[PDB]
Amino acid sequence: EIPLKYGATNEGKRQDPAMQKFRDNRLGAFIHWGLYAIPGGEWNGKVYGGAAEWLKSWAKVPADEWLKLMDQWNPTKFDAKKWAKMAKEMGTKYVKITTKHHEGFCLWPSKYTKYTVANTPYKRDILGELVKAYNDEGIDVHFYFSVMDWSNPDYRYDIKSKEDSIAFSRFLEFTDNQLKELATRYPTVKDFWFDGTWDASVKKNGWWTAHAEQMLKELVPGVAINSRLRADDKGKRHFDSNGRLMGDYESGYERRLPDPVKDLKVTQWDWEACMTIPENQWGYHKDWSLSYVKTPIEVIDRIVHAVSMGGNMVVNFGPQADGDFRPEEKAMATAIGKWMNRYGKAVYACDYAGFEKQDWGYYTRGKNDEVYMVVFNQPYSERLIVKTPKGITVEKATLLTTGEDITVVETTRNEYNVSVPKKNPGEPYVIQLKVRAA
Ligand SMILES: COc1ccc([C@H]2[C@H](O)[C@H](O)[C@H](C)N2C)cc1
Repeated sequence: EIPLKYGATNEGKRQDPAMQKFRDNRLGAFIHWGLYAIPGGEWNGKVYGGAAEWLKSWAKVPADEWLKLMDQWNPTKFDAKKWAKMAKEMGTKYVKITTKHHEGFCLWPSKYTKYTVANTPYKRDILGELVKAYNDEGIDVHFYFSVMDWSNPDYRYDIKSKEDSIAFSRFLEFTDNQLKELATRYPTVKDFWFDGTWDASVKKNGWWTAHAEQMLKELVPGVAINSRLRADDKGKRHFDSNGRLMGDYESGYERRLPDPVKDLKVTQWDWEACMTIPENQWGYHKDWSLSYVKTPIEVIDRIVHAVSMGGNMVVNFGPQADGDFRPEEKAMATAIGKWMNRYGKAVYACDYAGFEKQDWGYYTRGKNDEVYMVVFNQPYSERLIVKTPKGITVEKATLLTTGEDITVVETTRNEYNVSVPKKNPGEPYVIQLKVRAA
């Protein structure tokens, strides 16, 4: 036991209604929208293959020159009602929005910097319009926020001097001011998801990370705060020096997921994964031929995978400079939405089922002990193997869409074959099991 002032304080999962809502939501969208949408991965005739939102770094653009992109910020097709409708039709229950990425441009009219939507031709408070539009559709809003800020020259990557320590304190005060502004201007915010907290400077200032968490919780009753924010007294991130989770949920799975057989430890805490559609583009990149682009089924598979292991999934979108979405993202959202409309009872408010993993897909568990079999890989044998835990029996199987009864045959002591449906559903599909415990 290492004594710590800025280590974990939550033991186990929060169970207040606000955390239950965060969890039950299950499926979210991410919006990465910032000045990077304008060049879209390309600078002075060179298309950089790295993540578009990091182009300032790939092309070594000075801050002042990068931020001049504000003079081109005029997303005339932006319509916050349409964005919220796209999200609603996709079946997302929440949206995480980049309020400020590393570049330092604010999507709200901050009074603490001039690098904001207010000082662009478009002028309008994008963040505020989205908050209202999403909330009107019954969709929760979470705020992404980059502590690392390339526009503020008081930022430091490490503290090598008295002068660095003083500048960095001032940077942290600046940061607090913007955070307070976000929390008070948009009081329906449900979560703050921090990024840009990996540098030695932040790791040396764990206390500030604890403070930011407490400060926002005081301002916003029930707000969630991601693990990525947090560093303890020693500079240990996400989990403290005693191995305890800091913040309200674990937030490292990014472009990867826990192993359904080997990583069952994740079921012990809330957690949230985020993913990109291409391999590694968050902001709008104009050229998606450069890497593998996931299909809707691949995305759905990840969504179900996360829920099957007690986690949320958040699918990223990188809106165009003009304020519309690219055709690939419209198609994706529509395809996810159609699936979720049919099969979402197995996703929303579901969780880990406690069954041994089978090859046909995933199990999820509903609030009233429903066990859903979500089938992604159809056996030529036409039999879906179900091995139940000790004391559990399967009493019925039903095809979710139609209510048709599905034959269940006991094959051994703890195992059944659940038949595939008489007609191949032609897409990943759900069989709902009624189970009984001794
Ligand atoms: C490996 O270092 C990284 C990778 C991704 C990021 C950023 C991406 O730009 C995106 O916002 C992702 C969610 N974030 C962690 C930051 C540092």
